[PDB]
Amino acid sequence: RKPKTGILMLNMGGPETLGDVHDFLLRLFLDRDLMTLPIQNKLAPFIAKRRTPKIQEQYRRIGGGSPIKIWTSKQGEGMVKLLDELSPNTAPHKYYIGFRYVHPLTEEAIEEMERDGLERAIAFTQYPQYSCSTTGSSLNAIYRYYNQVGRKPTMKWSTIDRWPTHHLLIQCFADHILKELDHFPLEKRSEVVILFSAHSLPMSVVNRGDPYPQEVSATVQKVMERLEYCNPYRLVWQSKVGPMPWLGPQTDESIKGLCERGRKNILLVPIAFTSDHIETLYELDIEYSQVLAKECGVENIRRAESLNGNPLFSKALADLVHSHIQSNELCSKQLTLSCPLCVNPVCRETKSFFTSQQL
Amino acid sequence: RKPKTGILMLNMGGPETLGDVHDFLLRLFLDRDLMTLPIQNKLAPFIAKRRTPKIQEQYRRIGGGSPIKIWTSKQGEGMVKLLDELSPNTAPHKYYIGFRYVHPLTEEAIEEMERDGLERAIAFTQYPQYSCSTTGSSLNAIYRYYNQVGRKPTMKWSTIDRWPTHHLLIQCFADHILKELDHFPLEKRSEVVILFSAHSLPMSVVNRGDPYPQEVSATVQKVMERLEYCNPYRLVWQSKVGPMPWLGPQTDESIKGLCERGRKNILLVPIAFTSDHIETLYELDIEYSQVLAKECGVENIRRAESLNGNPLFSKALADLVHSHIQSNELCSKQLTLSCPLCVNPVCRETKSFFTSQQL
Ligand code: HEM
Ligand code: HEM
Ligand SMILES: C[C@H](CCC(=O)O)[C@H]1CC[C@H]2[C@@H]3[C@H](O)C[C@@H]4C[C@H](O)CC[C@]4(C)[C@H]3C[C@H](O)[C@]12C
Ligand SMILES: C[C@H](CCC(=O)O)[C@H]1CC[C@H]2[C@@H]3[C@H](O)C[C@@H]4C[C@H](O)CC[C@]4(C)[C@H]3C[C@H](O)[C@]12C
Ligand SMILES: C[C@H](CCC(=O)O)[C@H]1CC[C@H]2[C@@H]3[C@H](O)C[C@@H]4C[C@H](O)CC[C@]4(C)[C@H]3C[C@H](O)[C@]12C
Ligand SMILES: C[C@H](CCC(=O)O)[C@H]1CC[C@H]2[C@@H]3[C@H](O)C[C@@H]4C[C@H](O)CC[C@]4(C)[C@H]3C[C@H](O)[C@]12C
Ligand code: FES
Ligand code: FES
Repeated sequence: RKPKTGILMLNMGGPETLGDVHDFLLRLFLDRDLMTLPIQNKLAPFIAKRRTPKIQEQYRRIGGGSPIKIWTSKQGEGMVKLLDELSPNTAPHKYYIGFRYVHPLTEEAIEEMERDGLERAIAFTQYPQYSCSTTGSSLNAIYRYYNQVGRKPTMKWSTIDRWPTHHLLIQCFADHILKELDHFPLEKRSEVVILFSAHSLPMSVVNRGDPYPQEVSATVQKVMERLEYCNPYRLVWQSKVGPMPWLGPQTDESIKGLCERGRKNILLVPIAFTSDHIETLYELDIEYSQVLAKECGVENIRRAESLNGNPLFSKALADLVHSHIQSNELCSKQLTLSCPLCVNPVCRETKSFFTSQQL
Repeated sequence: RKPKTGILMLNMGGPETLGDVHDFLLRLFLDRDLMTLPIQNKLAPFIAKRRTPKIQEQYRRIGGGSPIKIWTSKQGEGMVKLLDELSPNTAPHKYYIGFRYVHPLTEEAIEEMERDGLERAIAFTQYPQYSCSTTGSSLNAIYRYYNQVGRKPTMKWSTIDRWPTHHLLIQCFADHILKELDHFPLEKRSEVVILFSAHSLPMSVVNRGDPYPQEVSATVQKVMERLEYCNPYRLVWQSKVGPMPWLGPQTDESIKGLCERGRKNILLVPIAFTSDHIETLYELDIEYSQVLAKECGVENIRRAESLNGNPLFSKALADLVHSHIQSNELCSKQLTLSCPLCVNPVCRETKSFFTSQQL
């Protein structure tokens, strides 16, 4: 059969090889849903060119690019196999990858879904916790697509716009933490600090009402509850860019501080981005990790595995899509409230786009 | 019988009448566990003297003082009566009030407990979510008292140092939200924004690793889960004092922004302090509330009733202490980990005090 139900898997994407870095950065610095700059169209190319070498080097340090496309396909394949059996009524299901900044682009994916003549189309964010900078931008792209092409959808749209506490998602994290705890010496396991490390946001964005920090905090609590509070934890924030204030404590400064304070065993947990991504200073820079161990005698810094290809993760994705279908919901209740200090007029347009959809 | 088990209920306290404001402020500005000032012993009295009139005026706007002692007593009474039934092996139970900044002071309470010759003493924070500034300060006072008087406890100590997701607590919040929602016109009820408002922290304290924002966020998610996400929400942060950066969005600014963006019905929820306390600008200031209703036509701003009161709240407190007793725990796993950037040497001492206790 032709596909009946399209599942658009939304994420920012990542450069597949170091050659893909420039254009990735270009599209990112051009995203007005992410950031607004003066003379943006002139400034984005310059910033992209300027930061390309730094970012290529970071991707090189993690194997030569981002594996997001391959992992997202794997998960999409596994999700679709389960849905076809879970929801025969909406079968056949087809997943589509819609990346914000690399091919296949959100717009290229919408264009294919439309030509496929689907009956139903689900904007399924791959960020469990909603930020306007992440899911918001991806959702805004869907609206901006139809508005640029000056026409209306031929498919029935809905969105799964957040899922920070999904039970199978929580189960996956708790499982990966336990597996990584096993790699610490038995005599030290109970002493390990679990540092949940999510990507930071600028304080300007936190202060305008972005939902992300509170949702990330919920995921953390649910994971520790599942783990029966077996170890001590903190939620800290990684990878802040530039000189402006961002939400802290910063992951790097917290690893250093913890080691200076006698905590020699640290387990980093990627709580807010489900694929392998760029690592932190103490994980990557050997000059820095050398100094740390000399001064404070750090014993073990380890990072839990990314949800990547874990099949209980595909079960999570299918469970979410299946529940969404059964519920007949068009979006979360949370999507219907914009940030108290939102200054982007596209946000409410995108909201109405979803809440107003046929069905 | 003579009392067997003491439950020291810890909170900052509040001035019972307007004449109690100066000494309340004095002890607050003197608290090195709360804030660090140069020449603190000299500066605190001056600050306390200078801010007394403004804080008196704020307490006048809410009826002439804080009801915290009366509410804490009532809950203490209810708690104990349930505990005598719940845990006959530790009966009779006796509650003690230990306020940080007003009588009865933490130290006065410790002294009475020792005189009563209790077998067991439980340091039971009345802040559900842990901050170094609140629970941390109250706990450091317990260690600082024995270190001051140069001797050791004659009672077996433990602590219930946080409880941000206790099921009965969550049930109380959800009940009080529903009750308050009933006061909005039924045609408008589903549109009302639930604005959870917790007291803010300075960014310097957030950035050093304070556990509070993540724990408050957890309370919020558990409440919204129980409410089945019936209304849209944001967690915002109130009462920020002075010029320095504090964690936002700020409650006042978010109320203004929401109304300017078409949200005319708002329900404020005191999610992190369980007694009546000083209210916000749009609740207290007639000039401001008028400007707002005129410029963007705000229709209803209501505040959910404070918990300290409700018998399911007493039932929550007793359930906590009973579970604590059954568990044999000396403190949470979380207390065993200090802030990654803690610069207060007393924090580790206090931690050791509890984890090292006999039994
Ligand atoms: C307003 C908020 C944000 C801004 C301004 C921002 C900024 C940036 C910038 C400039 C880059 C390119 C690398 C560089 O030039 O240094 C980047 C990459 C990235 N960002 Fe963000 N970001 C934001 C929010 C987020 C959130 C909320 C997440 C995760 C859920 C996230 C995840 C990523 C990832 C995965 C990369 C790719 C490189 C890596 O693996 O770290 N970002 N971001
Ligand atoms: C380092 C963090 C904190 C600082 C520096 C701070 C500062 C202050 C100061 C100076 C006052 C006296 C009133 C004034 O002079 O304006 C005050 C009162 C108060 N604070 Fe905090 N505070 C902090 C954290 C917290 C937290 C986490 C909570 C709640 C859990 C809280 C709840 C209160 C309450 C209830 C009052 C009494 C007056 C009122 O009802 O607002 N504070 N605080
Ligand atoms: C002033 C502005 C702040 C953004 C805003 O208006 O809100 C900032 C944001 C990004 C900045 C630019 C980027 O950091 C890239 C350049 C970096 C150089 O150090 C200065 C010029 C440079 C071209 C910057 C000029 C200026 O400080 C910019 C344009
Ligand atoms: C980190 C990068 C620096 C570019 C460079 O100097 O090479 C700059 C370029 C554009 C900047 C952003 C834009 O100035 C818009 C935002 C302005 C806010 O004051 C801080 C976050 C904010 C989202 C900025 C964060 C950061 O400083 C960015 C992302
Ligand atoms: C010197 C020190 C700066 C270093 C620090 O951040 O601790 C700061 C922290 C608290 C400050 C004081 C407090 O802010 C209270 C006072 C407020 C007055 O309006 C200015 C001076 C005032 C008397 C301040 C002087 C000085 O800047 C102090 C003493
Ligand atoms: C409350 C009062 C603000 C007076 C005012 O309304 O301007 C002042 C006096 C002591 C101050 C505190 C002290 O300066 C110590 C802390 C220093 C940090 O850099 C900011 C928060 C910090 C905790 C301060 C916040 C705020 O400026 C305080 C709390
Ligand atoms: S920026 Fe959050 S809704 Fe627009
Ligand atoms: S300041 Fe948090 S542990 Fe000392």
